[PDB]
Amino acid sequence: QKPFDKFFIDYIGPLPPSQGYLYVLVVVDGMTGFTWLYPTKAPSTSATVKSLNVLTSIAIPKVIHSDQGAAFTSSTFAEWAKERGIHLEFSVERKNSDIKRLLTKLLVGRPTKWYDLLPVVQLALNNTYSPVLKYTPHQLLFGSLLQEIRTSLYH
Amino acid sequence: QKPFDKFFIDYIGPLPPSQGYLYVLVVVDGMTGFTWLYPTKAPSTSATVKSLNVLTSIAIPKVIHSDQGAAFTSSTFAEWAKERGIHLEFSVERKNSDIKRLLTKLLVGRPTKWYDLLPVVQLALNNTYSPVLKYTPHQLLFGSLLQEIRTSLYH
Ligand SMILES: [Mg+2]
Ligand SMILES: [Mg+2]
Repeated sequence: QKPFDKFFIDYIGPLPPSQGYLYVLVVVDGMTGFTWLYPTKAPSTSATVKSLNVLTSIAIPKVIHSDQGAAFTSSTFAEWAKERGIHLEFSVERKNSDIKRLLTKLLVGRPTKWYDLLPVVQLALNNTYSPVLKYTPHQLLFGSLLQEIRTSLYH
Repeated sequence: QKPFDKFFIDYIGPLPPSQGYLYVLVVVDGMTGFTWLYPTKAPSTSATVKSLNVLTSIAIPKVIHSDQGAAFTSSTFAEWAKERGIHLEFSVERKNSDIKRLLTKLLVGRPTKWYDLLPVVQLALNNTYSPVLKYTPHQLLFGSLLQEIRTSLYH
């Protein structure tokens, strides 16, 4: 019902090494579909916690939903969530597919440069319209590269 | 005139080591007074760039204002800003004083634990009223621990 009520989280990667980064932590807000992308060296509990402490400095989600990935099912992650009163669920898929498709296209001719281009992927994702919705994720949350990205998202 | 038009940035630290973190990058939005706090190991250009890439994934500021700190005056930082079309200025002070005062009080009895408490400092800062303004920074941006913090901010 509210932004920041529920996060859906997942790892994408590995990608070609880029400034030592190999993975992207994907966080999708349930209500708005707003996506945060965090580059990490590993798909680990500690990188997940690092990124999510940054995000939860804005607001604390009631629920976090993920898959059974090792980053998410550790007792360290469980402890972190319990300390904050966060309910963890395990088992938006369209959103995650979109992101993967975006990343693949952007690697072409420049595989080591994805870290630098990452902020523009996120900007693109949050300022593009979904098939059935009338507003962008950015609008819902706050009340050439860009062209190529929009190609993948709109076609 | 707009949120994300201008950032004011600065380093606070060093603080007692906490999960390997020694410093806090402080980013204050000019229009809303909204503050982001990023923990770093060093007051460096690379930690500044890492944190600001995360933030500029939301929107790209027109201007960034800082002091003459080495993190900010390097040609690496200058290059990063020019690539994004960001105008750098060198030479809110009340805001930064508030934060320092907050951090000092929170160290007492628990100096190594500041990293874990950092998100609550930011939450507190953005969801507290300023002396002359009618809205919190959070409201402007989005359209016991907490009690102790509010003590420092309101007294
Ligand atoms: Mg997965
Ligand atoms: Mg300074």
